[PDB]
Amino acid sequence: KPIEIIGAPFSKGQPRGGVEKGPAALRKAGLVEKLKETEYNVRDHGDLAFVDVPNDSPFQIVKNPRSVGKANEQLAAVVAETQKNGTISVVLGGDNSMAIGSISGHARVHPDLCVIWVDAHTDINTPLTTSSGNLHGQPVAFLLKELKGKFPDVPGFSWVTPCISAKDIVYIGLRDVDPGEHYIIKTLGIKYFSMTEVDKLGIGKVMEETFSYLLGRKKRPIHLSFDVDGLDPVFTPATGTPVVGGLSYREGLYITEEIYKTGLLSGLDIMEVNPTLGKTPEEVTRTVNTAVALTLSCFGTKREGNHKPETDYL
Amino acid sequence: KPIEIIGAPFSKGQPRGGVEKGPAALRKAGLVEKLKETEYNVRDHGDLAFVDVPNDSPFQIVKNPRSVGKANEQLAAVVAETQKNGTISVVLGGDNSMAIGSISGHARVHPDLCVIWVDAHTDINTPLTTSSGNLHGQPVAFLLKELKGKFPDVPGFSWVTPCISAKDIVYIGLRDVDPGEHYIIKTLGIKYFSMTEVDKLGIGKVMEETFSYLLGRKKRPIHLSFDVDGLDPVFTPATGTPVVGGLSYREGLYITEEIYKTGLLSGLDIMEVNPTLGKTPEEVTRTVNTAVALTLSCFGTKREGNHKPETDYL
Amino acid sequence: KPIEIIGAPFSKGQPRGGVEKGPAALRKAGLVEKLKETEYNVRDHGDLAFVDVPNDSPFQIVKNPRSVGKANEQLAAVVAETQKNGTISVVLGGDNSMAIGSISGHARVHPDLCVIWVDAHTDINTPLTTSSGNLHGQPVAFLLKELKGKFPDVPGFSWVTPCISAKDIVYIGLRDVDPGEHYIIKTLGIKYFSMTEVDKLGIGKVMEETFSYLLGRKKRPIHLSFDVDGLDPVFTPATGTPVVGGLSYREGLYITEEIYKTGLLSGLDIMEVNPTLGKTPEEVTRTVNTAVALTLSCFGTKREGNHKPETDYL
Ligand SMILES: [Mn+2]
Ligand SMILES: [Mn+2]
Ligand SMILES: [Mn+2]
Repeated sequence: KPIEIIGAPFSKGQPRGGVEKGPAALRKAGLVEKLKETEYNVRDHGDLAFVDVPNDSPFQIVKNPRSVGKANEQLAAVVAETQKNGTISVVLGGDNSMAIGSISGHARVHPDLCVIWVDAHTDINTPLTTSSGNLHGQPVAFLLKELKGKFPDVPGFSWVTPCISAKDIVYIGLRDVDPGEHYIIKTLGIKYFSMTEVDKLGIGKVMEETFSYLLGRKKRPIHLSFDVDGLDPVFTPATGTPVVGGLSYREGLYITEEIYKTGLLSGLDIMEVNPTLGKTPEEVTRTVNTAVALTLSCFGTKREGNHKPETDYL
Repeated sequence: KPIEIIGAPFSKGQPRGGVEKGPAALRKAGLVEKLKETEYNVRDHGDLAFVDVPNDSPFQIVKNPRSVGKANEQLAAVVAETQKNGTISVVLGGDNSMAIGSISGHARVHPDLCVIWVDAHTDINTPLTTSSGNLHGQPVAFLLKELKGKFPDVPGFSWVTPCISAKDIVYIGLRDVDPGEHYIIKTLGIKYFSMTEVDKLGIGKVMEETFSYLLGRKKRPIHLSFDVDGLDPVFTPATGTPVVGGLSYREGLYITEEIYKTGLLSGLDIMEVNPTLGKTPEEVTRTVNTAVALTLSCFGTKREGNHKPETDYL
Repeated sequence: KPIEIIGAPFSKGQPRGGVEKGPAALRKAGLVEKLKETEYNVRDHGDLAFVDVPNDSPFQIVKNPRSVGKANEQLAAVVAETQKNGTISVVLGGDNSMAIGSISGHARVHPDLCVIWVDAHTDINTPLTTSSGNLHGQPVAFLLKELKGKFPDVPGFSWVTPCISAKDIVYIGLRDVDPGEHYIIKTLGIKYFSMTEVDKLGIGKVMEETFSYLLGRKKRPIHLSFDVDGLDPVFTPATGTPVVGGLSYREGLYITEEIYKTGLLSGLDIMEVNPTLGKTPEEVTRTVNTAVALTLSCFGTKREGNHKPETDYL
């Protein structure tokens, strides 16, 4: 199956900028080139051009509503289009807000998808529960069917229609959840593996169960949304909300490695890589590089080594 | 149950000072404030005033006997008093020597308690086996019943009466044990989980077994003595005896998270945080902060998130 | 059984030097002294004197053929000699090329030995598959019977005779394998435990299976070839090819600890410690020290503590 890289240089989902430079940093680290060398066809769609909506008045507490909604609508169109053509979409964020566009668009072509959310956060706050109107913490609230009508309509999101139910999303790496968000995941009965579960079961058992839970009765498309802050700050320091005690570089690669095994990866999001937040040039280099590794792992690169079939090396 | 923070700014249990500043650093990092925000009532008893015993002649090899004995006696009184009033005591050390006072005072009210000792060391040297008279390495030797009369009487400890048996203490994180101490833990048949066992079983199984061993037949009060050096020096660098290959920040939090689960925590010691040993300001900040996290974890803070009951967030 | 330390200050197996200083650094860190304090007799054979072969023309792509061959031949003689006298050989490299000499010499006396290869690389490239003639990446290619005659004769290795079969070597910590090398280990059906397997099973299960696979039917001599780059660069930074996501200090000691348990250790190689590659003096100190720890672990030092038998400490 061919791959379609799509850049989403957007940051209105959070206060300070920097995230819009994410895709540039990743491309500059030779993401696309390195991708080409695998058993997958690669096409770089380029970066979407986002327009700043004038006089974007804060909807109550929610900030930059119309811009984020506009951007997400434009993305969902592009995503759905490539998906329609039978390609796997790889979105380079950008902040978590863009996960609305990515998942939606993906759903229009594959309504039976499942989402595996690797993040240190749940990002399931609604316009009513947000302690800050920052939309990077609400993407999942806009997608859940069970949350339809549980919060007022936000200017710019009229086009969005809840495309997934609680029984279709699995969180991995949770370690910074708000009281409201915890009430939500508990009440709705969502399957999650926070750091304590990973500690208790080991990354192996976690993946073993997320799969039997999601791909139990019927094998369906997997949409992996990967927030770089799911790994410990010692690995991915250049992000907006780093939290200590995260997943290790090894754990991060084991996850993507098992995702490739299933052969059901349909959509991938590499979000939150903010190049201006790195304390030193090395910190940024470390962050960008680890993101690249995670992506390559998703598409065949294994740590035991690779090699072309039918070719004799001896 | 209410909480009673007690400061033990003592350091005579080891050569160089710095440890007496531990409680100041912890309070200064907002320990008490952060504690207040949980489902527990918090009362800060302040710092005990320790008097330096004049002409404290070294008892053979043991150094500062009368001072440490005096201090520990005073502490045990205070601990026992608060315990008597039905509160959970949280002692802020101070060096490991203060563990005598804390556990004793705790025992007077709850003689059926069990001690879980998270440390990189056993600290079970007796006056006869100590390679240095430093009392921070002998606390457990003064509490064990099976060691009663195995060593001469030390000036200042006449008030002490062995309160626990080998069958009531579990060590976690051992990785720097003296030949003598190893002979003692082996001969006495004490249950311990050194680093190799943690590697072999995983922190999960470790906790699972410490519990069935201790809380097997009857559920009793748990006294947690936590030496900051139980975690790797990359996490808690500001301490007297850091040893490489220790418990991770995640393993450290998993332990305390399981302790809270039992709902049997009755006494807690946060020892050995030495602010002057940090190579850089950041190193100290890291050490103090991780201690705070461990304490909050003991009292309800979970990594999956929290939230008040009866409150509707939607 | 007595121990015989043998120094192999050689570096012609790779481009830049530094590796020849490894044995000096290790001795200087008190390796031999610390060894003496265990339940093993220690004899330091000193460092072999290697002669530089004049006009060593590059055999096609392979560089420094006659020198490495000469060096390895001389080493094999010394190894075999001490082995012959019933002693355990401990070689201090030096780059991985010297693994040919060590293993061969060892086999002449114990032809039924098994090789446990802890490394981040397979080092199984043949003169035909090497992307660089550097011989530190080909040691295992010269020892495998299944690769006999699969590549031309290299000047200087006429004395070598394949001494092990694919069913006798187990790799641990693989994470930087060339396509050719992966074709080779796959086609030949070699047992390996790359980082993904370590992540999936835990170091415990890894050792549990390497043993039943190797020491299944008959207990035979174990030859442990330990490349310092098998551990994460945060532990052993001074080496030629560090790779992120390696084994931890704990995992490294757990392995050596289980090796001692079997009581079948017959030969040990501590390779690749390059003192000039350390970014700071501390980085070198860290590297050197961790190697020393690994060695001591192999010979009885346990993290739970040790103590002499028949001696009463109470
Ligand atoms: Mn996040
Ligand atoms: Mn300690
Ligand atoms: Mn290597």
